[PDB]
Amino acid sequence: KIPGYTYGETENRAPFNLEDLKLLKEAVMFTAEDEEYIQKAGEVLEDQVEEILDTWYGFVGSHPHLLYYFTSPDGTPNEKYLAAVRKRYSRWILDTSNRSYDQAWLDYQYEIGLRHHRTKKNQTDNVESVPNIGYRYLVAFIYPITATMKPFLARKGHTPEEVEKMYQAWFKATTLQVALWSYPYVKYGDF
Amino acid sequence: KIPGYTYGETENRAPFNLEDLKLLKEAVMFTAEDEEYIQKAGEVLEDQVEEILDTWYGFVGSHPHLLYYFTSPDGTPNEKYLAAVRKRYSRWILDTSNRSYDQAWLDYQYEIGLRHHRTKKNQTDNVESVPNIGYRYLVAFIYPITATMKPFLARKGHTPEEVEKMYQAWFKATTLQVALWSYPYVKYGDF
Ligand code: HEM
Ligand code: HEM
Ligand SMILES: [C-]#N
Ligand SMILES: [C-]#N
Repeated sequence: KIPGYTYGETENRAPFNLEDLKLLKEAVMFTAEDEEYIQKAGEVLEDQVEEILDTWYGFVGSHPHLLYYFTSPDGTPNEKYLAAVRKRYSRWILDTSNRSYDQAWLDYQYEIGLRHHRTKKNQTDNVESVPNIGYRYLVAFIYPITATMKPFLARKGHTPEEVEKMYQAWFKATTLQVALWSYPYVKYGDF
Repeated sequence: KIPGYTYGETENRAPFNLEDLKLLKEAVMFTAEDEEYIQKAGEVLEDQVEEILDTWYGFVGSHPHLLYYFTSPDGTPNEKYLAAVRKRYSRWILDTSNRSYDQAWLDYQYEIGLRHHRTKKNQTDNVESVPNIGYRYLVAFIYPITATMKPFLARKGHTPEEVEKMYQAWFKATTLQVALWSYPYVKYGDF
């Protein structure tokens, strides 16, 4: 249903395993409590995805140096690229909320990292665009991901403490993912 | 003074400049509005630093794979190392809140990244310890840094809205810094 989306059918095994993941979850203070609240976050976000996507890509589109990563050689946004990625980002919202964080999840996290990185960027959609997303901005984007989700998490009449727990779970899960996605960017042996 | 603390006295110019910083601030949604609240955060945190340090190093100390980065080759924690770093971390709380984010600030950011990385780790305190802090944990630590600061930000009686603004400012500034500290870890040209 979703072009380019290959969760559970990636070509590579991730260079990290469930033991690595356990230790990283501990570093981001992610526990069974957050598994519960990330699932609840999904329930709240699921029917708000179109507005989330508009808010997220609105932010990206608001800064030329960010929109840059979706541009054709002529400096204009590649609309085919944007539209195809948007469908996979929509799915990532659900995957973050609903998937077991097992080896298949890890294998896809590695894949997503490879796709932001020069290793695989522009291959999934067969587009001509910029070769690499500078790592500085991947880390940076942990923040706007959280700031984007925050208002939507409060829109279904949950208690502010329930919202805070969903927001913190999202923050933890996003940090965890970007940590994993960093692998292809990091000098070998330094990850 | 503070042994090893060389803010404004670094040997190298950072590989990033104020134009890089402007673009990265935009990526973390940091504006003039956050400058106000990061300064306020400093006013709130300053006389609570001992408790903050105890909480932070309490978290690190409670996980063998994190405390690991302060250990001597025989696996035992190096208490001299811990104590010396603690003094510099205490200063970093104030610098984040009080310094102009100019080229001197950027130069020290580069230096802090080099000190977590194998490039300079263990040199400042002339200790023998683990050669490198795996980058996965630098990213991960954005979360617990923010989680550690949050309760302290509310202890001076500011409104929930002001506390939230201080917290969000701290989150942005932490993410911004970790993005810069990634430089020595990232494959050359991919940052
Ligand atoms: C917290 C940080 C980020 C998150 C959570 C995120 C999320 C995602 C997701 C879910 C996908 C689709 C993955 C798939 O193929 O299944 C994707 C791809 C993509 N993202 Fe991001 N992203 C982040 C950082 C960034 C940044 C900084 C940029 C720069 C504008 C960016 C631009 C893109 C582009 C251009 C693609 C397509 C890559 C390709 O050619 O395959 N992303 N992102
Ligand atoms: C958001 C992430 C982090 C922040 C804000 C932070 C903060 C700091 C600060 C302010 C310093 C002193 C810098 C100076 O010399 O002036 C430092 C050094 C140090 N930190 Fe971190 N840190 C982070 C990640 C980590 C992680 C994941 C570890 C692993 C336990 C760690 C362990 C250490 C060690 C061992 C040093 C001494 C390095 C050296 O030999 O010079 N830090 N950190
Ligand atoms: C990424 N969007
Ligand atoms: C780092 N402490």
